[PDB]
Amino acid sequence: HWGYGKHNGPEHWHKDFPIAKGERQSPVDIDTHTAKYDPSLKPLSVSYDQATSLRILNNGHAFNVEFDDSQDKAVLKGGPLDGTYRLIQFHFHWGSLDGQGSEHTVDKKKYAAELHLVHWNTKYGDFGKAVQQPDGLAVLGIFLKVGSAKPGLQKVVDVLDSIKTKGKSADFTNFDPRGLLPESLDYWTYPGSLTTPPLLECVTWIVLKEPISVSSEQVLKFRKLNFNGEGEPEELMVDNWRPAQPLKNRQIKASFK
Ligand SMILES: CC(=O)Nc1nnc(S(N)(=O)=O)s1
Ligand SMILES: CC(=O)Nc1nnc(S(N)(=O)=O)s1
Ligand SMILES: CC(=O)Nc1nnc(S(N)(=O)=O)s1
Ligand SMILES: [Zn+2]
Repeated sequence: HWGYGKHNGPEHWHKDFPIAKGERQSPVDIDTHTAKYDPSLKPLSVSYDQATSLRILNNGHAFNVEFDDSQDKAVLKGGPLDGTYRLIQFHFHWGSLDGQGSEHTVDKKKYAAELHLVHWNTKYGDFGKAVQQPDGLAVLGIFLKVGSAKPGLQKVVDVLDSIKTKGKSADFTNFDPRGLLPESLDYWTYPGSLTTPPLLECVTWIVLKEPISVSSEQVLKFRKLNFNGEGEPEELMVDNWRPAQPLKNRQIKASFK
């Protein structure tokens, strides 16, 4: 029964998930001046041309756009990664206000939201096995700032009315996640964790430097979602972000100067 409220939010999670206090937790603050340029980091290879979206689900914590990950259709390779990582889902974290919502921060700056494209290492066969491995997942994180609309986001925005409450899903086929990416694939990378329980330390984080712009109306629609199920008192789905965790014995690497 974890969540984002005063009595079950991030400061409480450690009681049920003691790895919350572990050595490689996420998110973190990205101190841009202390990140180390690593010229041997390769360009990211984002291969989403054959991506097959299936469904969108309100899980009571966020909404997930799910993909067919039973073949190498949408994969992430390159960068800091060895091998092939299949896209399973994407989701966002966002705030009640435009000045908060991201999980990662950049020189302590918070963005209005953060997109997470979640991928798992095919050598482990399935996501459940991958999350038990230190190199099991690769999450591509993209910041959202409020300004001009993101045309490639609007099909997601438009369906949210149909998944207002926890447990609701809708068909969501033929969505092209390439429409969510910024122009540049410059990134920061570090070893971390899932940012929600069970907080497993299985993630290679790849956080893009360049934010995408979304409109105020687009993020306002995110904020009309509900944490609660249908027929329960309304709890707006806002502030579903974990704050930055201690970096501990990690160095953030940059792909760019
Ligand atoms: C009633 C209640 O608080 N149940 C909880 N279950 N897990 C929680 S936690 N520590 O993961 O936030 S709180
Ligand atoms: C199925 C799945 O992807 N679960 C996740 N839990 N937390 C995640 S995050 N915020 O670290 O990307 S992904
Ligand atoms: C075009 C471009 O790169 N814009 C940026 N805005 N902020 C940046 S950040 N995350 O490095 O602070 S990069
Ligand atoms: Zn996330």
